[PDB]
Amino acid sequence: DIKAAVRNMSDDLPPISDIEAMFDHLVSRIPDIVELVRQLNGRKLRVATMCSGTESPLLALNMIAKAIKAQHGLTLAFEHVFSCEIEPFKQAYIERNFTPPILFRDVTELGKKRAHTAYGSMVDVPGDVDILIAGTSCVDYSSGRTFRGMLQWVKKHQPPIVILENVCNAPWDKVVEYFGQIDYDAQYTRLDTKEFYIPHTRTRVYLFATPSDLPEKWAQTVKDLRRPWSSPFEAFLLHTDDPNIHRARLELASARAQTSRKTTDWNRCESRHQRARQDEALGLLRPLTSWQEAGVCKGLDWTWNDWLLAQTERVVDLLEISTLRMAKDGIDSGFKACIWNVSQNVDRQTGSSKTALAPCLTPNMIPWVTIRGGPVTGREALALQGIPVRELLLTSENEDQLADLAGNAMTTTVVGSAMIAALKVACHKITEGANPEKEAALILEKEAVDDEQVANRIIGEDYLEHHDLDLAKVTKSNLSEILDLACRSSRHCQCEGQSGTAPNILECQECSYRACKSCGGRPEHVYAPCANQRVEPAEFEKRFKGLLPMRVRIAGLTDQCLNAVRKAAEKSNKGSVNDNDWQLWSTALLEGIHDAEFRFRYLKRQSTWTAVYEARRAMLSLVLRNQIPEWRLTIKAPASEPNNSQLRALLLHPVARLQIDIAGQDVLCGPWELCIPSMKTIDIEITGKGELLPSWQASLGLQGPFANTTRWSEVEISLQAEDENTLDRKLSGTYQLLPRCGQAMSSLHKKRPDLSDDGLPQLYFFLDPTRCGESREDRYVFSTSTERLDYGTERPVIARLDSHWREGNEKQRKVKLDVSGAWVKCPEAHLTAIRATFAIPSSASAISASLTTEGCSHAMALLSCRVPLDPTHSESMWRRGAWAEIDLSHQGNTTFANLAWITERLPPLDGLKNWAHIADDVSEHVCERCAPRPPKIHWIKTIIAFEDKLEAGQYEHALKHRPSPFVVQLRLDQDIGSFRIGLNIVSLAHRALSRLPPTTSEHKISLSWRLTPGHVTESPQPRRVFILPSNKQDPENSQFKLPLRKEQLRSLWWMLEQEKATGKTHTFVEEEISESLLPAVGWRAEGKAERPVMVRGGVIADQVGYGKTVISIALVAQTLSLPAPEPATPGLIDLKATLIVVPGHLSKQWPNEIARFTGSMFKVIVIQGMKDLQEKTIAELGKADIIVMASEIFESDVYWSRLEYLSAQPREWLHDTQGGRFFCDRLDAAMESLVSQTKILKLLPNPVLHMFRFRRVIADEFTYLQKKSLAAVLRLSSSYRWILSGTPPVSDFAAIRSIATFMGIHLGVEDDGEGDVQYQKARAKDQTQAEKFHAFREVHSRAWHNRRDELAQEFLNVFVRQNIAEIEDIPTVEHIHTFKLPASEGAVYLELEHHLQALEMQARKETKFKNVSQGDRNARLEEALSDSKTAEEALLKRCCHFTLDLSDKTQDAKSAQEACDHITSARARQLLACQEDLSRSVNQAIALHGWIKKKGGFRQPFAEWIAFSSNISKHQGDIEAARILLKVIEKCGVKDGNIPPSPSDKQSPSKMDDVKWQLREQTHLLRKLVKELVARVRSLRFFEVVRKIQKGKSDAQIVLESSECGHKPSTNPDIEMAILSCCGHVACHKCMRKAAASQRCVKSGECQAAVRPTNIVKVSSLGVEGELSSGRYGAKLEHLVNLIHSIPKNERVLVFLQWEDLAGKVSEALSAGRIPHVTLSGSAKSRANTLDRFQADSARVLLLKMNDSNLTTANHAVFLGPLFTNSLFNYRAVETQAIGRVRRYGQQKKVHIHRLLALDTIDMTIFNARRTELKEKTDWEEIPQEEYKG
DNA sequence: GTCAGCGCATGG
DNA sequence: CCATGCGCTGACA
Ligand SMILES: [Zn+2]
Ligand SMILES: [Zn+2]
Ligand SMILES: [Zn+2]
Ligand SMILES: [Zn+2]
Ligand SMILES: [Zn+2]
Repeated sequence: DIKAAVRNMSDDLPPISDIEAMFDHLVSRIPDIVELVRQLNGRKLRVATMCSGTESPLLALNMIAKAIKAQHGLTLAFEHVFSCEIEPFKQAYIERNFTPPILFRDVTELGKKRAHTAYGSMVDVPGDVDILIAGTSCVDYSSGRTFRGMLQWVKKHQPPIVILENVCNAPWDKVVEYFGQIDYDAQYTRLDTKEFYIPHTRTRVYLFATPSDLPEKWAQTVKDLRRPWSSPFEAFLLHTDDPNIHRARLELASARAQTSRKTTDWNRCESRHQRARQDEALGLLRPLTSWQEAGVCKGLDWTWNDWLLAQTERVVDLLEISTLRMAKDGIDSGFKACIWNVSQNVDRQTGSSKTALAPCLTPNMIPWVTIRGGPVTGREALALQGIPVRELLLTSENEDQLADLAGNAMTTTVVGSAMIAALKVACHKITEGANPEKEAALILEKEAVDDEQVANRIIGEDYLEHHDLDLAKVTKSNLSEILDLACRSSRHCQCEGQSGTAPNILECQECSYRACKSCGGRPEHVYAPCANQRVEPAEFEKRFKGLLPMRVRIAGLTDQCLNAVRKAAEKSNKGSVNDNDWQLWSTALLEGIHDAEFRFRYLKRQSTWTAVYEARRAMLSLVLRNQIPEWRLTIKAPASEPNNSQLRALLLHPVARLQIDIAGQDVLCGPWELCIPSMKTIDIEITGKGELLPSWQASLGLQGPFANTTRWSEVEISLQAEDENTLDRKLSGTYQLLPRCGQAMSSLHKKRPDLSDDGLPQLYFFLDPTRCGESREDRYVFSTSTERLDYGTERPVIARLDSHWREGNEKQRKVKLDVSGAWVKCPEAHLTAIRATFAIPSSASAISASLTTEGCSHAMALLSCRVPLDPTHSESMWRRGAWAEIDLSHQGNTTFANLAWITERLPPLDGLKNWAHIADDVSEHVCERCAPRPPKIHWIKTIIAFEDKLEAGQYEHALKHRPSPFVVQLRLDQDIGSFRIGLNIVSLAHRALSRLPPTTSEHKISLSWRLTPGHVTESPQPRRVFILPSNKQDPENSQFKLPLRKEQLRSLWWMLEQEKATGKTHTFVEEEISESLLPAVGWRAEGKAERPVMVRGGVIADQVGYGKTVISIALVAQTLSLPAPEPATPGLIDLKATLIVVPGHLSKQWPNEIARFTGSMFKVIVIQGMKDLQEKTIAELGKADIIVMASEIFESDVYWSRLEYLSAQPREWLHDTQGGRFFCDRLDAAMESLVSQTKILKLLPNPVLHMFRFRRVIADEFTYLQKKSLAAVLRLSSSYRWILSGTPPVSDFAAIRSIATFMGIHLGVEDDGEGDVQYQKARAKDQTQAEKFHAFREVHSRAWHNRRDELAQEFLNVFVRQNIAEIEDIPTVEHIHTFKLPASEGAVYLELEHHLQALEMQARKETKFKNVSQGDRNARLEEALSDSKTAEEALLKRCCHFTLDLSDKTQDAKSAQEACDHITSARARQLLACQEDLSRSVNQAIALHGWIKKKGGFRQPFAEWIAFSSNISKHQGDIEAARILLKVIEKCGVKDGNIPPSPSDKQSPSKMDDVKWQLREQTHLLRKLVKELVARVRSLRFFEVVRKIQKGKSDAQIVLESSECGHKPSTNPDIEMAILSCCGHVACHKCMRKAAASQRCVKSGECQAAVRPTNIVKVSSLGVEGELSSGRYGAKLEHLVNLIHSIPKNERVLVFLQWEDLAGKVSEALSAGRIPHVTLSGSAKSRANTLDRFQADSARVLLLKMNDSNLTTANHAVFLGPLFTNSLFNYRAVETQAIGRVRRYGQQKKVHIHRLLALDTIDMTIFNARRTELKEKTDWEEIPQEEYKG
């Protein structure tokens, strides 16, 4: 009875979903376990772990300790000796959740005497252990090196018990052998997780081994501790709106929107999908997702569509086949709870034989909760492994990393059972300490000193105000006002969650159901825009918590009252009650209500606000509906009650309700009424009327007996009148079916309006199924509610039909209706509310005065709250007589949940919100307790990072012993519960202080602190855009150059100001914040350490300007005679020279720039190439007034070698080619060396730049610097520091911290969690293992990062200026010439587009293929993209001109409709080529088959494929494609059977099994070829029909008449026509949107084309030939011709193209015009001569490339099509490059730019999308728009 | 280097 | 004869 118990839910067992309760039951079953605590004598059981992952043995042991203490009143202490883990994220997960004394890195070296920890400590191994658990990497065989290390340890120290857990199919017999070699008896069993309390079906193998019949006893006892599951998996899941689930959903949306979709090959599994759909008589419809080839999918409203857009076609079609498989059984997924693990094949897919189970959730899993509509989040995957997730602590781990932890863990119930049995069996082999008294003395003194220490942390309470006392307040405005605000603040779309709002809500006309616009298309209600005004849910949260009492109490209820209610309901005409049900019901209700003090728990925004009040034996909930809000009372069944007991069934639904007086100002005022438990059954008459519709199964596509099943549109219900008197609400009437309004089996009906029932809410009739029941259990229902309900919540119901009744075509039947639970009212029942004070700091900063230095050991008080509790039913949380900590890292979430009724009433505590604290601290201080110094990194050699073992040991130790910044304490003294909260400020201050780097600026560090109240999370957020202030409205100053340029002067002024720094002792103030937050209250306390720094520099970045160099040399020649510093450092030589560092090709242009403006104003010592520093000399190099350098000099290895010689390092040292972190650390040590050397010590032969201090350093580009010389330029030292640039790197925080580092400012520090993942990986490529661990151990919040970005933005406002091309100082305007492609021309674009859709191709593949025929066929299939790759690139050219190939000079179309003939001929030839390929392969297969048959006796792929293909009556796709295929196969000689005689082709290239495998693969190829053929014939039909209709003759009438529907312009409609793009058929637009809404074509028999609504193309859209003229050229080119002919003659033009294939076509096009042009290309160097030829009227309308100066001579610019790029950054770069080419400067005339675009084409699309994204992501600014006239 | 298509085994 | 296994290799960035 034990193997059949885990089949389905055991009803005779109680339900049990709490882990601790599971372990209580377990420890109960085995009482022999006390004997173990008896064997040990106060000794602590010593436990070791190896690769457990989630440390589940530790949780199991802890819970067993609690259970055994509660059960027997004894103490069994355990001691986690050490652990082992090798993945850094798993290590950090351990270290946060469990804090083990030792955490080793690799197990291989456990045999040794010393081993490394996850920090790097190098501690020695512990030694003797009383039990060892391992798994998931310790059986490494299937080399297995880790198993050997574990065995070495087990041999060295002999542990009495060893337990292993791993996958079922592993070499277990080898393990038993090896243990036998090491003198260990062993045994192993397979244990199912669903067999220890948990509804997860997962089978594993455990092994027990002990030093040498014990394993056999262990096996038997473990198998005896088996208890099946009794709760469905849904008791372990979280709610779908819970903050963590919703955070996952928002991350999906954010990742998708932040950012293509190339098709994967899955033909071999597509064959299995097809055979499944065909074998089980499913349809070829995709009901759950409407997924499509070369496109997107769109699911139902509630289904996490951003997850479905991220999976492949195999997974999505598995979801389809699974929903179709359940629908064949009568079950509608989406309304029944089940999980699917679709990660595997379709044939080996048993999602769960019983719905309550969850299949094995494997490490690589694609899980799917049917109800939720989305995946199983990592936390839920953990909670199904027996891990209590209420206080899990996770930081920044991917869903696949969490899935890995969860998949490889071991279930706590199974490990608990195995360890219980081990300890009970081997209980004697564990030694005993047998010295208990001493141990007891020690442990008692330990708890005593701890209790003292906790009693003294919080120091203060003197400035506490202790001013107020407050509870039971009801700030009451008006009940109708509250209902109105509620209705507008609630949830309108599923994607909103608890706190979000969405734009464009729609509301259905009947069954008003709200959804946004992005969601809400798959189920298509009759929608309309919503007339609601969105109000924030936080605002309403405030007002709604104001109205409510924080505790309530029900009184006036006693036996005689219930007796009166019963006797009155029986006096009235209602249900009689069975005596026993009444007994149980009354007893339970009274024992629940008595002494009930309901306390407030939480609100929930869920399309209807709800307040939850919880007591010890009942829950009380205030549902706040639109109409008729009420309180609902629910009585809890005893926990020790079976699943199928009667009592549990009686107490399922609320037994008392309280409907509020809407006019009443009171929130708890109306009368109460009770739900007597009376079961009544009555007869009824259902009748179907009206037109009849296709049923649910038929509309899904199923093709068994479910094909063409019909259901009525309206049912009419007629009751006996006396039953309408008995019942409270009248049910008779007619209910019209609403098929487009989604529900269980599309069964929603709606009562038609009647008399005298107008004021009442609307009543619906639909099928409401249970979450885990069976199909025969379900039944239609009468209710006024229709929303989706959570788990454990029930919907109010008027009545319930039979389970038999399902919609059908039967005329009328008589069924039994179940009315039950009559609502009767008693006036006695009453609801009522219920010196509690609280203290806050009086004034902020009086605290900060009250603190000292060295106060880290104490926590200044922030709050204290006294409240009258009561002795009986007061929880264990309040320690009696003495304070008790909370230990919030493990119990904060569950503690603050029970303190909600107290906290929610508290005022915000916002007095202390501004930075206020002491200042002027010592530069050199490390608390060494709040901030221990991280160890130093050593380098081995190929370069490996090291850790100082002593430093790492001290760092780890001190890091463990840090004070937590928040403290929560509770105590209970004489039935008054007081609790206080403390904030250790000085800790935060010392941490923020320690992070800041040491410097010498003679500026002092100040300190600050503040506490921010009521904060919320900021998780899914778009990146910031950093905007740069320009050099404008700043004074101009005059200056020996020949000219002065005006706007160049305004920037010279700003440079001078930044240089001189009048007054201004400080320019910046480096900030560094260290945060702490208490989440449950919403408090974020942060301490700041800041000091100011004075830096006399600037950053200028002008994309386009008249000049960048003239202003710099102007600055130099200006400041030529001034003493720059007052302080000079004695180590470094000083020079008056100014140094410039330029990428190198411009080092020639710079001195010729300075030559013209200032002639011999001073000396120049320009150098180029490394061998220029050798010829110079410091005195000659001195007395210069400028220096020019080449950034490449820092690449010359001789430079580094000379620097070494001068620094006196080891000669080989400081040598590396890569120049990374190793090189930078090394060069910094050498920098200290070189300064210390040059301290001592006349002219010298070879100088090096780093040895002397400059006056002024300038960097010419700063972004060419290739990271080997970036170090060299950062270490260079001087008095002033400037940057020059064309474009500044300002994309993120790191880019700007680089500018700051060059400046000399510690703008921030990196945490390695701020950037994107791509930058994060490159950072990681050099991180030590200990660093990858420390990155997961600690994280920071989002507000931390936001503040850092704000600091960087301020840095940008202070230092960086971008002078940009000027509006209205250079007049500019943009014109847009959008046109329409004429008929015959647009037809070819349409054909190419849909042909590339059908043949699922988007890009040419650069990778070559090993098989030769494979690459041959691949090229034959790629021929379609003739011009180039990237189908979009081909479409753009087809917008530009009509031609099949632009690189072939054979066929040229002298006009349109001739290119159409070219294209028809080409596609016909390609079709023939594909048929011939098909025939060749079929012959090859006939050969294989005959060759097997000749040697084999003789399921079979090829025979079945031939049989099925030879039948014209069965085919997916066209019937014409099947005609063609059958003609080939008849020509191949098949007469429905294979033929022994072949076609004489080479037979069997070619032991039998292998060639059979070859024949199978050939069959797969054949299927692929038939599919491609179908695509081809469909596309050809579409194009021929388009051309035919477009011609517009009687030929057009021939086809437009021949429609599939039967509506034709011929009888007498003049209505409308439309054709499909997927096929070529045409019926009638109205009679087509209907079939397209059902994923079907109009002719469901002939074509199976997978229609979507995007495939419909109106006939009128196509056009009519002979309308426009495109004689011989493309429309784009002709309009370009008109455009150039339009503008004046004197103006010079400029054209930009993207594709070179179009250069010839445009040149020819314009030569057809009278315009003379100039093309730069064709010459590698005379291109510059062309720009000289452009500068005599020799040229106009010069053409050039999009991606290749100052072509200012022309003002116009013309853009043909939009630039097509993969990234937005590159797009904006190239667009501004081109526009700046004409918009530089020196412009006399106003600039015009023209952009020709093709309407309803891809270029329209790229233009629209890029324009939209430029506004958000960039803060790029638009050009004016004016309509151009010439 | 990484990930999804692809596959019958295996114990009772 | 059923219920349940949980990775690997080869194509690709
Ligand atoms: Zn939505
Ligand atoms: Zn609707
Ligand atoms: Zn400190
Ligand atoms: Zn029609
Ligand atoms: Zn069709």
